[PDB]
Amino acid sequence: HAGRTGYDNREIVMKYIHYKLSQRGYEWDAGDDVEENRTEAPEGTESEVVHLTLRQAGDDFSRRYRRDFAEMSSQLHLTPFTARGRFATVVEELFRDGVNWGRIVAFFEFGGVMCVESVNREMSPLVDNIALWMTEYLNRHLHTWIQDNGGWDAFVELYGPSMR
Ligand SMILES: O=C(NS(=O)(=O)c1ccc(NCCSc2ccccc2)c([N+](=O)[O-])c1)c1ccc(-c2ccc3sc(CCc4ccccc4)nc3c2)cc1
Repeated sequence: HAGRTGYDNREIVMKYIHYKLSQRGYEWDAGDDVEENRTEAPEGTESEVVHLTLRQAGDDFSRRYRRDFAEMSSQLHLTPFTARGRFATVVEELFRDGVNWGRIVAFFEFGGVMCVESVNREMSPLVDNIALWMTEYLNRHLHTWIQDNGGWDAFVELYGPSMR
């Protein structure tokens, strides 16, 4: 009794972040389990529509705010110990009062911003860790907000591309 797409907070973040790194050409060792996993074929026209919307959603945002999160990035600093604690401290501010499709878009960007921050130095593997925490906060907050507010289909339906 919950759609038939199987959207996974982990997968969505893994794809979005995976694309961000692709732009640079970094073969992010995401699917460490590279043993040919079919299960039910890669075909996912269902979650495919939102994959583009959500993927493009962040891009359009980053282009609008090119002097907000970029600066705060310097505050994050560079370290594996504080990195994990800094993430939660940042997202916490993303939604002080309440959550909304409008604010969540910034959520994805954050991960990508902090993710690349590690790659810039020499902590590519860390990119995987970030995604782990991202899904936690997204599933522990957003998920509940989206699930109660229609769901994923809402975002894509509300913010749908031209025609299709
Ligand atoms: O305007 C906003 N939302 S909206 O009006 O409801 C909207 C407007 C357009 C679209 N879509 C249009 C097509 S693409 C697009 C998507 C989103 C926004 C703009 C365009 C969408 N949406 O798709 O959900 C939502 C909006 C504006 C500003 C912020 C915002 C501002 C300062 C900060 S600081 C921070 C720390 C986390 C943090 C750290 C690092 C980086 C980011 C955030 N996060 C912030 C987030 C957050 C949301």
